[PDB]
Amino acid sequence: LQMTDGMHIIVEALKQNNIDTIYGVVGIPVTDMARHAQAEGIRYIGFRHEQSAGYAAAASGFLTQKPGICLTVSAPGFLNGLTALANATVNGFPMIMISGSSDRAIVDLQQGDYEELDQMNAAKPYAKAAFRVNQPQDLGIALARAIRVSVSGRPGGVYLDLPANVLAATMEKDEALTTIVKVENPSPALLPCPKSVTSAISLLAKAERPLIILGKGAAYSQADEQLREFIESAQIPFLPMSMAKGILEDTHPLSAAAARSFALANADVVMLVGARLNWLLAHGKKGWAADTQFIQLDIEPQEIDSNRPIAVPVVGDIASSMQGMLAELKQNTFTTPLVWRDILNIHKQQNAQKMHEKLSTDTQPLNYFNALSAVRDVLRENQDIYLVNEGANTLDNARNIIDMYKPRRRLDCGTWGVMGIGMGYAIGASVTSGSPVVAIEGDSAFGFSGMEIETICRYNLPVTIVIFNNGGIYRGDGVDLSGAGAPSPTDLLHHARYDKLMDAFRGVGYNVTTTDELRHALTTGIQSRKPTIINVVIDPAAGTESGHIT
Amino acid sequence: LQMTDGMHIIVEALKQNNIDTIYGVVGIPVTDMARHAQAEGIRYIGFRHEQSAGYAAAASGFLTQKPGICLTVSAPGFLNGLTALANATVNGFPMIMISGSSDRAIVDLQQGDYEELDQMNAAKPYAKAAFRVNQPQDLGIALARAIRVSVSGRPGGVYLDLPANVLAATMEKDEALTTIVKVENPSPALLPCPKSVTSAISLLAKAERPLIILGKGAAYSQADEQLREFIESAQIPFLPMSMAKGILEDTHPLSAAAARSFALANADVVMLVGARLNWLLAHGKKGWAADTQFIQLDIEPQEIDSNRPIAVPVVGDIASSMQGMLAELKQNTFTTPLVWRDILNIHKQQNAQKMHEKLSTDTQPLNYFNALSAVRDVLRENQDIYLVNEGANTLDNARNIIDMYKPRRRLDCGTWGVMGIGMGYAIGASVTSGSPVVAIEGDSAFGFSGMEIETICRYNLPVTIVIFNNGGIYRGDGVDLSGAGAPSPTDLLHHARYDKLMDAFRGVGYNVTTTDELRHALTTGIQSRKPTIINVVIDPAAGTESGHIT
Amino acid sequence: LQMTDGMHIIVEALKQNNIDTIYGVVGIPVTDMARHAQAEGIRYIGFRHEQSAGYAAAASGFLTQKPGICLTVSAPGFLNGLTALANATVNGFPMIMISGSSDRAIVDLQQGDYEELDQMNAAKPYAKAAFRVNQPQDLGIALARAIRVSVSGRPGGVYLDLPANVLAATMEKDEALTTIVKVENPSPALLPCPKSVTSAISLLAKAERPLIILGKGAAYSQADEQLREFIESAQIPFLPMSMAKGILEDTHPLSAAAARSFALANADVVMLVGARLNWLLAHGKKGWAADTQFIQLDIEPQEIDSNRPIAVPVVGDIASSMQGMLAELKQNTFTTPLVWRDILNIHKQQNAQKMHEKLSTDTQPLNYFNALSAVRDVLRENQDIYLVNEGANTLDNARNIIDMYKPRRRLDCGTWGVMGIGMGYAIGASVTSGSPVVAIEGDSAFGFSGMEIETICRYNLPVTIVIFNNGGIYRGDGVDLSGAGAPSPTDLLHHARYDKLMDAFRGVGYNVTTTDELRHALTTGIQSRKPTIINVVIDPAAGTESGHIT
Ligand SMILES: Nc1ncnc2c1ncn2[C@@H]1O[C@H](COP(=O)(O)OP(=O)(O)O)[C@@H](O)[C@H]1O
Ligand SMILES: Nc1ncnc2c1ncn2[C@@H]1O[C@H](COP(=O)(O)OP(=O)(O)O)[C@@H](O)[C@H]1O
Ligand SMILES: Nc1ncnc2c1ncn2[C@@H]1O[C@H](COP(=O)(O)OP(=O)(O)O)[C@@H](O)[C@H]1O
Ligand SMILES: Cc1ncc(C[n+]2csc(CCOP(=O)(O)OP(=O)(O)O)c2C)c(N)n1
Ligand SMILES: Cc1ncc(C[n+]2csc(CCOP(=O)(O)OP(=O)(O)O)c2C)c(N)n1
Ligand SMILES: Cc1ncc(C[n+]2csc(CCOP(=O)(O)OP(=O)(O)O)c2C)c(N)n1
Ligand SMILES: [Mg+2]
Ligand SMILES: [Mg+2]
Ligand SMILES: [Mg+2]
Repeated sequence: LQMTDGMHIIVEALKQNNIDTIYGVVGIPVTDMARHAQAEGIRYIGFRHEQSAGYAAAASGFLTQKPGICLTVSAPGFLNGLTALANATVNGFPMIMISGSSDRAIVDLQQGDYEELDQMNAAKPYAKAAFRVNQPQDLGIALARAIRVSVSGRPGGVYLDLPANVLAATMEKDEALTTIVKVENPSPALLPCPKSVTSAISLLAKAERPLIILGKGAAYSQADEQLREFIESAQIPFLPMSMAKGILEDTHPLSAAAARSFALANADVVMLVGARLNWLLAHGKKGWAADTQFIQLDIEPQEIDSNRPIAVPVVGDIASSMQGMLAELKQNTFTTPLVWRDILNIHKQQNAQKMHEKLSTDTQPLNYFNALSAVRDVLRENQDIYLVNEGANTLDNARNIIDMYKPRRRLDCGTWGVMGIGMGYAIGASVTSGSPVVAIEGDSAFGFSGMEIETICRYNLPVTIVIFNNGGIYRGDGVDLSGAGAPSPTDLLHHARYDKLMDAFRGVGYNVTTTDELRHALTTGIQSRKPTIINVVIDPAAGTESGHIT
Repeated sequence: LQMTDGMHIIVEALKQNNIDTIYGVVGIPVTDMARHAQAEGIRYIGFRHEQSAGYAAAASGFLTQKPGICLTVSAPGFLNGLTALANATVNGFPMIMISGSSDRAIVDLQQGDYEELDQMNAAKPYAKAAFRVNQPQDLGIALARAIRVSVSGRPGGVYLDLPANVLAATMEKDEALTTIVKVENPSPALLPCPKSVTSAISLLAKAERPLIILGKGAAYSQADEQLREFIESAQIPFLPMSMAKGILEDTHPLSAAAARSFALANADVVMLVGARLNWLLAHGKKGWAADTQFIQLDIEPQEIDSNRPIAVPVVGDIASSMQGMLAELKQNTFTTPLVWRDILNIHKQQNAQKMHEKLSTDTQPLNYFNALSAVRDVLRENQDIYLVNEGANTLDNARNIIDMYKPRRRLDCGTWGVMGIGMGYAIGASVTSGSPVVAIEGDSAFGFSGMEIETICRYNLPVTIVIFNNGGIYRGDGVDLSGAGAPSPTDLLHHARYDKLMDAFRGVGYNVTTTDELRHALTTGIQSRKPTIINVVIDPAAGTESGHIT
Repeated sequence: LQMTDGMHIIVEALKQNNIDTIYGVVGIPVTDMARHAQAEGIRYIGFRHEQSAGYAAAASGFLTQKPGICLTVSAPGFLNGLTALANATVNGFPMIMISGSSDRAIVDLQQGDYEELDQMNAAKPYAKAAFRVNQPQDLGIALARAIRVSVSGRPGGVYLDLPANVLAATMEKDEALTTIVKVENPSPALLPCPKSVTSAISLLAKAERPLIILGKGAAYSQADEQLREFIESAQIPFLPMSMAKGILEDTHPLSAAAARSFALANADVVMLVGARLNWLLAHGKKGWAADTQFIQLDIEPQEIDSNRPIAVPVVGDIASSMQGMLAELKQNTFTTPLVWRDILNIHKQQNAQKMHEKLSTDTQPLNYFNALSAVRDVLRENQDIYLVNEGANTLDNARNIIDMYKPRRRLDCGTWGVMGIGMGYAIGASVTSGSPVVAIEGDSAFGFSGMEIETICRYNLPVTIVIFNNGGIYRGDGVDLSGAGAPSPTDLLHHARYDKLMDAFRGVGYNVTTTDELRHALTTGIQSRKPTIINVVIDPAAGTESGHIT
């Protein structure tokens, strides 16, 4: 009569649900679980800090619509992972953080257990759901719930708490197998009200100056061909949000990106496709026409009327909504006013010329424009890469200058503006895709996850880390206002050589000061498939400090 | 008519309350505050991640009884800092995390503000109190509350939330000055019931086998001379918990450390001095006599009877309680039974011999014992250092082998067993004391805060980081059980050279493989006062993996 | 071999800790527990709603310094009791609410258990501590914790969660008895810093116009004789807060009550004794001298400097602090300036004149002043009674007009101004004391707990309920501003006859429209010891509506 235990049950449940990879940091009580998951054919990726493990899991979820799995220990590891779970929920990336926890009886009495925390309740504010499994026979259904919650509705983070006792708990093997649940279609199609689709098309056809905004929800939906067909059929100018860049190529003739300010100031009907009217769009206030009318395709009815009143909500999943939108358009065709497309193109050209001037003017030291022009030179020739990006000036300029050619290839600071997502997102992207990654990193930003370069080396991952070294936060020319000569609050070490970090882990380093050197280093980085750091010397005075001037 | 603003008011309040140092990471909306604090003479220490900034603040609080100040931005930075605030509260270290927050109106409506989070409510589970200041005239009293809460009762973390609007808000300068509060004596003496003191002494005098346990609460109290006088007067064997090592020197004749298991198994009366009967003491169950009677000196009445029933609670602050305990002993002297001290010494000697054998037997590669014997050789000659320590085997063995000679010189993983406190604790210790720090780090442990080596270099801090490189978590000889040849979940990169990391920041690196090399490198590290990493090659099979074997 | 179960263990634990009474409402899973507690000689008082059970428990706690026990079922009953637990914690009244809960496994997975709620975490925001007991061997220590937490520091509510499984769980009886914990002295003396006592006396001695404010913390402490001795020795004018009335008699020559506004506006040094500078004292702002200097005796260091900076904090328990204050006064005697006392008396005289004027003037219908004068006449001659009071006009006028002669006899809406405490407070006071109770109730206030008149009848409790029936909330002469003739939002039924409710339960009812009728009815009610309602017809226009006038 064969027995098994909780730890074996949960691994089998993960296996049956097509989990291929776990991202984590081990320790009591989950080391055996990780070892056994790896024994059973799941790829285990161990990190230097759980935050990056959680970011990697979230990245994998965004890219695939299958929740990323993050594994942590109890309280101290759990809390580190929770910061990443929170970010997944805020951005809408599906993942499950699985954490060991301690003795329920001791923790419930606050007696000072090993790594004591009510982790389930701790996670609740930051997750779509937090579940805790006390009986090994409930592990299968618990994971089924976790999967469904993570990927349904607006996707997000779920916390799954496994007390040490449940991992050790035994039951008969044959019986245990009957309790494992393989979830089919955890996020089924949800189709919008046909009347709302009809109203959406009717309003677009009446519009003098329509604009589509594609958010990362649009990207996530993978409805790439349908979105392109709709945009091209009615010739509707579109604006891609950061992680929606590439659904249509950034150089597409209908992209209004190069005239973003004008487009938002003047559009009379704006169709939001999986994009929130949050701070990233100034809440539809500053910079917008006074009486913009909105159509909004979103799966989350709670998002409607959060900021500006929405004239035409289209509630349902974007793929399904676009099916209806396309069928309605076919029956009631329209063409966006030529004069609107023309005026957009006039503004786009003026701005493109101003940009070109900056990109093409060499300086010493390098600035953000000529440095990113060099990067763009290389990426234009290496279009099958993933791009991770974080920083302040490093982020905003790379977003503007680096064109995406394919969808779901750009991963950045996102909705909460998190510095520290770089290495995790690179590891998750690389593991998930098998493709090279280029991480364009601010020097401050890099410092939040920089130890994970050892993880990149340990797994021989094709990540090239390009650090825009301006010697600090926003700028590197700060002064201690007391006169004491200390580093200012935004200064980092003068002329640090981040490339040299790779020596410790047998990776590759390049120091670059010119566009020619940068082009050569980055080309070699990508083609070599070797873990590489490129230290780029950037004018300490080139950047701008974000925020209000008093 | 001169005006000022919230940001100026809070800095002046910090100044008036003798805050000398702020540990933080800047960005919107706190960059100006940090710049101005530095202008006004406060030392600003900027980190690569807020977690280490928070750990540094907590360390400074433990060492001084003045709350450490940690400064962060809104949501993403706040959450990183919160993990450290939680650790301060769990350990009982006084600190205040001051964080910027966003627009109260937008956040209260969940409209998707920049870095949106109800941070005040987020912090509540992890802090003694979380306050939020909406009016600049309330900044003075808010800081007064924060100071009092952080250092009174059981000390801990307090969260102080400063919305961007309060920092910008103006008022008349003369009026503003009248609203600033300088707190005198925020943690006043609290004396125990005299009858409890009488009962405590009476029970000790009746005891056949009394034992004092000194916890880090005892250390924190700074009642070093009183504790020594009491212990020496009645000749009571004592056991120092980890961060209480050194209150009396570890080689003191009455230290029962070398017979810890015997002492706990046999003592009939145990006097807990600022030490919880939590997991670190097996909750007074496994390894303890069946009917141990307890005396407990603690400031927190809620701690009494958490685990074992306490026969004699002595509730009050330890310095005050020891005043009464000493006065009562003087009036009613006793001597601990000689036969108890003798049997303790018999066990201590046997264990010391077993230890000596391990310490003195050279091996190749080095193991934990001979490597820490080399460290002990050096530290015996450099007794005016601070010791930071984290890891699993690296922690337990260094705790056992490295003697402390002075109080409040040892900082480690603490109550929650956190990996990642090393660099923050080193920075906080170094800045607070002006003394050299030796950080004895596991290689996994180091990876949780390793980027802060740049911070150490930026401020030219005398920190020597000694990394016990066994190539992974607990051990470095793991195998992928699938047969695929991947790194196992506990393996780190084979033969990483952490010393080489310092090259990037113009620090010093040593690689060591023998005790002679280790002695030389560590001696040079300390004496040079230069930021140094020592990479110690440790037998990958020397350590033990913690946890239960199934 | 004799077995027992968790239900028997917790009952024995309550019995050993001198719990004499449980206030509750039963149902699954606690009915058997109540039956058995009652079998074992604990008095069981069953209510019509858990909120009143919780208020009764809190009142018992305030009167005795022994935590009142409230027993409820799972989710629905728990949540009702929680509202009362919250109120106890806000007011600082010691109590333990013990609730059954459902199946931890099902609730942790949110699968829709019977009465599903994580009650332990639900309670945390409203309680000093929330504990949940999973193993029957831990019941004794859990109760010990709950007791100690509830009465130590600032007393408050504690939540104790008993899953149905722990109640049914068995263990050996002999072993179970060894796990029961009898708590001795759960709130021991905590003595103030001697320097703070010296400073307090020195400041009072220098004061031209000193004033003591006695709060309900002072009443709770039971230091009646010490407080009186101090006040009378130095001849310090005092102001009692509502539930501190009667520590010294309200007609005491040194009471500044009749000149409260004058006293607060003109005192130069104010000594708060167990009283917060919260809204009840206008936060030390409106109506206070501009630069009042405060002395504050409080057990809670976190309370110091919450509102106005406190010149002399005296942190410790009031009984201990007053021992010190008296000793220090005896060595350094003083009396307050006679001029200050004489001038206070001038102002009291003026206000008492105007008060007794209104009190003595008949009207038809009755108003608050002449009605409460009649009440005052009777209560003067029955100084053994407890006074419960709630309403708006009914509360404020009764507080001013009805003098208390003995301490801890007045129970009211308290710090959160709760309507709905009346019946519960009356039942708790009557059961605790064995004395008659008079509840002076607004008609709206009464409606919040009125069904508990059946409970009063069921237990034949000597409660006389005097309802000030003005036909509404504040006033009874509101008008529907639409012109439709509906009751206004503040109107209750015209000429309701609440005395008739007693007929349902075989109680006594009186309807009164004159002061002579009221005198007779109230005298008869108290003397008869029978449950009685007196419906007092009050002029609908007599009251004032509280709040800001636009
Ligand atoms: N498959 C889907 N169908 C419809 N809406 C989706 C889908 N996936 C995500 N969403 C919605 O997409 C939106 C993403 O918005 P946001 O994260 O603000 O994007 P951006 O930052 O690119 O503007 C969310 O409101 C979310 O509910
Ligand atoms: N000055 C003080 N006086 C009395 N008790 C204190 C003081 N400072 C801290 N404490 C108490 O000291 C205890 C520290 O215990 P703990 O952190 O468990 O130490 P350890 O890990 O060394 O056993 C806490 O229970 C805390 O309330
Ligand atoms: N035994 C005691 N010794 C000292 N302070 C106490 C004691 N019991 C309660 N307190 C304190 O008494 C205060 C009561 O204040 P509060 O409820 O505002 O009274 P009031 O409403 O009468 O002004 C609280 O601050 C509490 O901490
Ligand atoms: C976790 C976290 N901490 C702090 C911030 C505040 N912050 C915004 S940008 C930034 C870094 C900007 O400097 P860098 O990455 O070097 O980019 P640069 O502008 O210099 O190119 C920081 C720390 C944040 N967004 N997230
Ligand atoms: C934040 C956090 N994550 C994970 C753990 C689990 N954990 C316990 S010890 C340990 C590291 C042990 O390895 P190392 O520091 O290299 O010490 P060694 O035993 O190898 O000397 C970890 C990751 C923890 N305590 N804290
Ligand atoms: C639980 C609760 N709900 C509502 C209120 C608001 N409130 C203040 S006074 C009051 C009743 C006032 O009317 P009444 O009790 O009849 O006294 P009157 O002034 O008419 O004498 C109410 C409902 C409250 N304090 N508590
Ligand atoms: Mg930078
Ligand atoms: Mg190691
Ligand atoms: Mg009324």
